[PDB]
Amino acid sequence: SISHSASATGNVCIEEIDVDGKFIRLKNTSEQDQPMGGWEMIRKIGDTSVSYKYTSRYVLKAGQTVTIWAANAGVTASPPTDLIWKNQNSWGTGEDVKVILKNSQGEEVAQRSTVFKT
Repeated sequence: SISHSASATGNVCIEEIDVDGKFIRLKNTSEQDQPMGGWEMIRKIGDTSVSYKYTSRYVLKAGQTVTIWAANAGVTASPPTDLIWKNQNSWGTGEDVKVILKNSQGEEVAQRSTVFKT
């Protein structure tokens, strides 16, 4: 029914796509701090893809998580754990979603999908 898929080649993975459509959470599962300056997160739903760009000095430290919140989720920025997706509002529920993570060289280093199926 509700099905999950995901993979990563590096230190950072996409941990969760909020079923409620209010956040995407990532985690550094490694023992290495991960510089993410210039990194890009892409959310695709249907024909539409929306980009988030990590700020230049952003670092996801070893074992830590980062939650990227919809601008209307009612959450205040709290770096480094909680960041806000500028001008991007919560995106609903129940439509297939795929998130891809790219490094500064544009290489896909992680991905996660949620698929709903009958």
